[PDB]
Amino acid sequence: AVPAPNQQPEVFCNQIFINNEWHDAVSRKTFPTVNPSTGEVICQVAEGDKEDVDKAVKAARAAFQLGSPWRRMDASHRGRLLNRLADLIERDRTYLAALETLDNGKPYVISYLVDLDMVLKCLRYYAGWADKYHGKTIPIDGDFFSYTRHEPVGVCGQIIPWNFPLLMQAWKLGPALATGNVVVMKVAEQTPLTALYVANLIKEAGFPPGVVNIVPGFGPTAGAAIASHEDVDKVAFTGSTEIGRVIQVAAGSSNLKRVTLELGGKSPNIIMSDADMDWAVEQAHFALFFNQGQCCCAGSRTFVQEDIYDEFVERSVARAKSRVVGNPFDSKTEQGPQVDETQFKKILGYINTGKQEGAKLLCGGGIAADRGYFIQPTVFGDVQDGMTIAKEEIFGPVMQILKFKTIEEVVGRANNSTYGLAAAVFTKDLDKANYLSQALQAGTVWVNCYDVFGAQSPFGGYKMSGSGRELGEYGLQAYTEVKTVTVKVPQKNS
Amino acid sequence: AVPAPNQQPEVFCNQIFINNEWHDAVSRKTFPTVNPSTGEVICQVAEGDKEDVDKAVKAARAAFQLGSPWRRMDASHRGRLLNRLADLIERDRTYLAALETLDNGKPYVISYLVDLDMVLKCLRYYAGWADKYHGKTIPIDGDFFSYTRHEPVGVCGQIIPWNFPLLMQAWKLGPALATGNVVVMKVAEQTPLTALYVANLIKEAGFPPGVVNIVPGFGPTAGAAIASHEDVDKVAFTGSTEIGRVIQVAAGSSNLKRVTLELGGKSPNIIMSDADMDWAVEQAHFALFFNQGQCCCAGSRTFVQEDIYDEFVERSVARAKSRVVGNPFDSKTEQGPQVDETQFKKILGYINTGKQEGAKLLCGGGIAADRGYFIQPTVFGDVQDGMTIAKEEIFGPVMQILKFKTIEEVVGRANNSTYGLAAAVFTKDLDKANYLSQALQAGTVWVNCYDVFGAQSPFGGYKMSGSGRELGEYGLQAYTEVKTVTVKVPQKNS
Amino acid sequence: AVPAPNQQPEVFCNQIFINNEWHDAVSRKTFPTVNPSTGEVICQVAEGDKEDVDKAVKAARAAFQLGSPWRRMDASHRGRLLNRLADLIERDRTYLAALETLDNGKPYVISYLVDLDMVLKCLRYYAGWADKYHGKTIPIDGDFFSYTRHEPVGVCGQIIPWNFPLLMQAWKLGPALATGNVVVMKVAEQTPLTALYVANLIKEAGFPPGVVNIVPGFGPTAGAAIASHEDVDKVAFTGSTEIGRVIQVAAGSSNLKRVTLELGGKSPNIIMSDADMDWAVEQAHFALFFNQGQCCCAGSRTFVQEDIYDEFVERSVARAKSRVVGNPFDSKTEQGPQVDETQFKKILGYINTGKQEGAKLLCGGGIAADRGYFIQPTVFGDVQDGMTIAKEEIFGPVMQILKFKTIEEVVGRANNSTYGLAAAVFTKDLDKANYLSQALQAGTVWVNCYDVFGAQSPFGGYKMSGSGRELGEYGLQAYTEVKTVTVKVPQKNS
Amino acid sequence: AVPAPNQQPEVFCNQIFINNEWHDAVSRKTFPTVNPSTGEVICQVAEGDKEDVDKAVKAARAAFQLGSPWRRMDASHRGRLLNRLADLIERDRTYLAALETLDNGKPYVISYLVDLDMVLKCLRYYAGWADKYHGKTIPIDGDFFSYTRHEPVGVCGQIIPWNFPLLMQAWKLGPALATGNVVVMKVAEQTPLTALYVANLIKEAGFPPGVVNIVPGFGPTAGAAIASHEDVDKVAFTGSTEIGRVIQVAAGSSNLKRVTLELGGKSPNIIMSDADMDWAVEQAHFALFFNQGQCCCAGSRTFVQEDIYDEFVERSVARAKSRVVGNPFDSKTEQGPQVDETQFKKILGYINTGKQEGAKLLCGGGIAADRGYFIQPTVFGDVQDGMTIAKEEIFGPVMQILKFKTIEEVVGRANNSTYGLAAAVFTKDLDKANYLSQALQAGTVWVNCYDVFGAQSPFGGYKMSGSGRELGEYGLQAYTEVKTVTVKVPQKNS
Ligand code: NA
Ligand code: NA
Ligand code: NA
Repeated sequence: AVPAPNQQPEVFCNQIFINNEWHDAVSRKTFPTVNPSTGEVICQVAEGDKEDVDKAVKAARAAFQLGSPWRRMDASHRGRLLNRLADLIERDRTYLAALETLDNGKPYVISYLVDLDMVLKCLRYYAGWADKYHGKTIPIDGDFFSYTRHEPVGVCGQIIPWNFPLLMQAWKLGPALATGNVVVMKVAEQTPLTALYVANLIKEAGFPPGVVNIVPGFGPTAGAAIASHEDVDKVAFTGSTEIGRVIQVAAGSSNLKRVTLELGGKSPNIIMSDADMDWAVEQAHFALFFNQGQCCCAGSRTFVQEDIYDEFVERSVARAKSRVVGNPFDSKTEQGPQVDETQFKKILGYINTGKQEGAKLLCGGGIAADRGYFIQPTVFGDVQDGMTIAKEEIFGPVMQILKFKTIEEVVGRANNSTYGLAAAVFTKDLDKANYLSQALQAGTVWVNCYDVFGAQSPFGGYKMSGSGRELGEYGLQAYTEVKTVTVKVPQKNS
Repeated sequence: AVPAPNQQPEVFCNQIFINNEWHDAVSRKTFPTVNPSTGEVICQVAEGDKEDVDKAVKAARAAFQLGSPWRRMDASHRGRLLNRLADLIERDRTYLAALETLDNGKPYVISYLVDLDMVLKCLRYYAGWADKYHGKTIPIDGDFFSYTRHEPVGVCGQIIPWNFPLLMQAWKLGPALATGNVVVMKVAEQTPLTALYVANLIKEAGFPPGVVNIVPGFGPTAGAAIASHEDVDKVAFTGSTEIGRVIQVAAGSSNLKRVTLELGGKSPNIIMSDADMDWAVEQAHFALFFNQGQCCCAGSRTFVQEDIYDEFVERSVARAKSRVVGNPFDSKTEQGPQVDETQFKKILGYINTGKQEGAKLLCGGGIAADRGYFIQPTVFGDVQDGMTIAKEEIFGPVMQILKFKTIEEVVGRANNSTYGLAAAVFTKDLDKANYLSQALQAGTVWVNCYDVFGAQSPFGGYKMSGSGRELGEYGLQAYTEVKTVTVKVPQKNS
Repeated sequence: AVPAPNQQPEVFCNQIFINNEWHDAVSRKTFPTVNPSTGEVICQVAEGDKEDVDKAVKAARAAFQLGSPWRRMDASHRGRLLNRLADLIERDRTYLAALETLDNGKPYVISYLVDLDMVLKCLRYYAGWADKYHGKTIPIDGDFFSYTRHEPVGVCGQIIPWNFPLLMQAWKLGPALATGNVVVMKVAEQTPLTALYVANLIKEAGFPPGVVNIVPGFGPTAGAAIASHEDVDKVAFTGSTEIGRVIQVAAGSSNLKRVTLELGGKSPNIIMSDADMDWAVEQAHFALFFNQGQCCCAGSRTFVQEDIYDEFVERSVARAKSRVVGNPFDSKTEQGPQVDETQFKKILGYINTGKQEGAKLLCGGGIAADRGYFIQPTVFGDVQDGMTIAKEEIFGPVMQILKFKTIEEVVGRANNSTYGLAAAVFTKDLDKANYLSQALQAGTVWVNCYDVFGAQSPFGGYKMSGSGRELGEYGLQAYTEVKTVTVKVPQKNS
Repeated sequence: AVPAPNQQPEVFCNQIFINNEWHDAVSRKTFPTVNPSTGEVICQVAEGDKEDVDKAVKAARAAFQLGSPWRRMDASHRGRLLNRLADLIERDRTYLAALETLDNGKPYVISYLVDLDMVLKCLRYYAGWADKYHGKTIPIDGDFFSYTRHEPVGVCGQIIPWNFPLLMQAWKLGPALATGNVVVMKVAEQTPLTALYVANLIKEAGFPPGVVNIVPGFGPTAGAAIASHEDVDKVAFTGSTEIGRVIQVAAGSSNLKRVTLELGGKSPNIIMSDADMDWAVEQAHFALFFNQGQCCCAGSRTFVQEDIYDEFVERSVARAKSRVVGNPFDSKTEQGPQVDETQFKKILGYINTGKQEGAKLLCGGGIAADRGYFIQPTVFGDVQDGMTIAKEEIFGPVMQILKFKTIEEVVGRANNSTYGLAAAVFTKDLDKANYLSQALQAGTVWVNCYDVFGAQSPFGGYKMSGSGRELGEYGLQAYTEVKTVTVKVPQKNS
């Protein structure tokens, strides 16, 4: 069941959120957000900058003072508030899914059944951690009692991208709030609207003022101001590898804030000759084309063993040609537009690059519609490792298929990347599966599946794909500051 | 390489060990221990009874008093003492290997390369845990600081069997001493000698008196005295399922001491049609015949898929016929005698029942020598689930081969047992391996291997094969008593 | 802040609950449950016996079959169901609190603000554990991949007492359900009604049939049938130390089911001369008198340092003389009746013994009303260690005050008990608090507080006060069966 | 007992250590290391630069290749190698203690009994972790088996300071080697010799070539080359806050390597009026003066409650005047020289600054010898928060005493610092201890003690004092890269 969408949802929230209230930018500036299916302006949104970030950081710091409501609140009650926020997002699920589709472009059926479902599951998962992330009592040498407190890291700056706007918001707020931190969040200028509506729900859930503050605006202004802020304790950034470097340098040049990064990839999807062909073709299609190709972990190097290459490619081209591109509010649509004009042009540039460098264009390759930013599902065959389209993240509906012979060969080729976000293996053989999952240098390895995210299992990069992990128990580590307390006692005994 | 044995090692320790000193039994009684290869008496051993156990418990209780050297010792220093014990065992490795073979019957090459290596690894593993099994600091509601102390459970009665005398001693002492407990250990009357020599090494290593006390004697006397003792806090028993019942009843009927049990099995070893045949045949042979068949977790129901049954049986019979039975000090010997007359007779009884009930005797079936408790490697084919030899633990060199058709069928048959210690699956297929390891109701499931013990991984029974786990971090749980301390504080903050 | 009670709440559920349906007993027998405030029968309740337990166990076993809805359910969804159950209990809170008071006797204000609050908090806490109790991946020696699965123990028999009927139900259901077990629960004949209403809510919440079955009935019949059942995998019993023995013997005598026990106490509450006097007096009052004295962990030996003894006693008597005993539906009432006539007589017997043995009766000592089971708050002074009232659990409103001189003396006297459920220390001094919390042989030590329970912190006995722990992460341990899977791999690498 | 030192120990190792071999610098340059007790050159040491770092990184990367001896080694065997290294250090303890004193200046008795004891304890502690840092099996939604592998982060650059040369080496090597990483270590130019001798012992112990590589040289050359290297996966730096910034920027500007930092402090030691005076005076002296004042966590703001100020100061000055400064090989010597002329001058600079800004010079204040870098124990009274000597890390034998009135005052003044490495509280009151340990913003809070390091408890800074933790289980986190493996299965069951 998917409820019929409101195809022109009303916008209620379009300002800066600080201390549970809505503010214009100090400059009074606004910027337009565009509906990528039509190329039309949806509305204007407050354009936050350094001075607005400063206000937000001050508010968050005040909310974090010893003795404040948020610091004194029982950990279990932090869990109750996360569960209440999830209930309110569920109340407003049909609205939020439609607004997500309007601002981002992804199909409404997918916003509804996938993104919003995952948001609810992420928040509810982290609600349960709030009162369970224990410190330790430690049997130190000597006449002492030693223990650790797991305290919050403090004021957390969180910068999120446009590809999964609500889900990325949840992946950040869940662990940070479960562990009693306070947040200054910068949302993507391409997709600010759904995160701002969720701020209304944060207020309605009962979170104290200043615990979550959201500043819409641009990267070099608002994002940079968070990264360089002298009173932000920790930054978590999801976005390009290039900007990740900018964030880590900003941290080191300012106050030595702690940093985690979730960046791009060029993830390999390895199809052994003993794979289930029908399932491997469908899953390789999903692995690449999911979310208009705008997935950090997209399976954008599809390695296929030579004895099954021709058949796999024939089936993959047929499936790409059948993929329905169109109005994301139409239930038949499998692929909406790309998020914006900038991305649209970049993907057209990468398609031309693949043609220029001699990849075999097997289908697509062009613009799919007049209005908006729609690109045909595009498949390149006989891709070679030295090709730019085999090295660089394209972030669009452009599939690369490579041929290989041996399992030893494919490990080396899959690992010969400065990225390392994810990888997958399709095989029926126990030993091939264990060989490859061990050898692949990637933060997640899927076996006979792809893009299986669970709030319970961590996700993040090796190499230039990131540092730190999100989701799972691991997602709490970056949000905790550990204090050892070591007390002299009269006589220690076991 | 294996250093040459002394085939007639001198015995230095044959008394009751209490407070790091050697005692005759109060009664002055002694019992003989016999070399099963010859049937001849090795020496007399002090025959401990209730009054000797009471002496040992009082010594243990004194060593456990708050403020004692053992209670005040740094946890890291307990680790140092376990490491020193291991080094002394390593120094005396050839002696202990030869003594183990003399008293138990197992081949000297195996005592040396397997049993003594596993002992060293177990003690060294647990030495590492001594100062790492942390309690918790807990974010309880209200204005409180709450934490747990992991304290020792106290005076631990440990009753160990004769099949792996040194290794079982180490599996019990490692976790108990790492966590700061004190021990009263009852060793098997068939194989008391190696454990008593290790007590001498415990003294040499510098453990405080009373921390380990060892009482040789019989079960209905010394074992029962431990199980019913009013000042023993915890009992751990490895032995038959039948005597396990006696232990749990004695705990309930005395002081509600905590109980863990490692009991018998009738473990299924499932060979799918896609298994590597050479490896599956060799591993199924090992699985059944290891240690003269005297292993809790022996793979004593070998289920073989019907398409490979005839070949598997032919190869298995050839391998059993080649198995060399002989003097356990001869380097060529694969199989020594059974441990004693009682076992010898029980096994010959089971072989008779297998013949009577219409299982197909394919090789062996009788005594293997005119002196010593030696039994021919015996294989029965066409075994059916209702046969005595398919249901009861035989604990000797008697293999059962059963035919099956489907994966669903074999799960039901494998699980239709009141035992659940171990199981194994041989297959190349990822999904079959995952299906079966999930579905089998056993404490350990091996995939494409058997009898792979590691000090790092827990072991123990489902159903009537026992309760609790030994080895790994889990092996510490039963040796810990948890104390919560909850302290009023002026104002709790995150 | 308390809604007015319905003082004559209607009873909707009074039968056996199996497969989400209501059943008469096979015998068609019923038993009365009485309102202890009046001595009058509230209603009849189905009298479950062995045959009813057998129906319940079969239903639970079917629900636990591999591939069943409950076995296949996502762990996170078990959490959702526990949260839904909590929401339903919250919807029905005013009703449940009144029904609890009617059947048990405790003041409605306390049923509402304490028992129901704790129930909600326990279930919501364990909802969060459902998808977080991870097994391990383990770096075993050799070319292997080794891991553990945390599986459910299976069919869990749960026997709960009458003192906190709803809370004890929650303490048992929360961890068992979080970990995917199925339950056969026997509730106390004195207080069956609220647990049966909760069963209706379990159905309403969506739990699959057979996952929770409740058999009301007597101990020697229904409870013994559970303890001895050949297809119950685990039993958890809360009640007297005497019946705890019977349970452990039944487990040993039947199928070696796993056992945990929460039993009685005679917990010491130690007041040092440097304690805050007013806080100590009020907390010592609470420690003993809470819940009509019907608390496992009641502070029933109040040790008071000699320098403050007279003042402490004078203040303690003033408070006992002014504690209001009355209709539990009246908001002024601090103390309701005892649960039944048996307990009423037993407590009066203990008061008689206290006087005969030479303790100083300082107030109370007799019946408090002409109908219902009301006893005057009673304080004995100059109590000595060897007196019956200093040794045996009274379980009523009878306070023992003992004088001591030194901290070393009081440790020894406090620990000279076969009980060890809880203890407390009142002092301003850091070293005295740490000295005593370490030295006291009790499962919970409170410092400057008493009866502080939190779902996050474990609770249970040393010595003959029980084995195992409830609440916290520890509360999951007894509901988990650990399986090791060890898989041959081509080549293990770090 | 302390063995007689060789007061002029010979030097055997003074080159670059790569692949278990000794190399001159590619440039053939050497630099002098000086004995700070005399100002004289001990020997020349190879002057490693970028080319030498590149050689060491390539060696480490090769040793880390899948299938290498170090990658394939059992985790338990990594533990055995750490234990062997510890045994070799213990063999050579008298030598290494004297060499440490020669090159660093600290008293031989302290090198022997404190530094070397702690080195052995750190290595032995981490040996025990090698096979115990488990990944997880995770109950993800859907028909999947999901688990994590804890893999090594890879090639680890480790840059260590001169204050505790051997102990800082052990703090770095223990966790890195326990978890399977490989190391390129840069040692301080002031104190390279003991670390290079330990490299000989690493070879002797049997670590594969390339697993530990050590490059002596300068910071702007060798250190920077490590921080900026494109194939170093992780850097750990201990040193000044200033250079920490440099390291973090290099990581961001190069390859996004993971960073941890242990930086300086200005740690507050708070003496409440109810402290034990004699203990507080002795411990405040140790807190400041230990190791010639050259300790990251030195108690360099001694806050003393006004009611005990005059007495505490009188006793502190008497203790400082009694402190014996001299030849660190003489058994009576409590304080040796400062490490080098640069530090000697900088500390004298701060003393002058203190006198000029109006702190009261109570004793000391100048040079203590005319040869070698010896400074008188110096105590300033009536210090105020805004003074340079109250704000900047002096890293010498210069004590600051500040007066305060209230507990809220002292918390706020202690926390008004951009440092937060450590703090201490001296009080007999339970509530004051708990109030302060919670409220102080520091990575370690000691109560009634100071400088209590245990390999079991983590250490690290808040704020500008660092990020990440060393020691304990926490010290392994920065050395682990987490991989999630998520496998499709036929039917997931609990
Ligand atoms: Na948009
Ligand atoms: Na024998
Ligand atoms: Na030097």
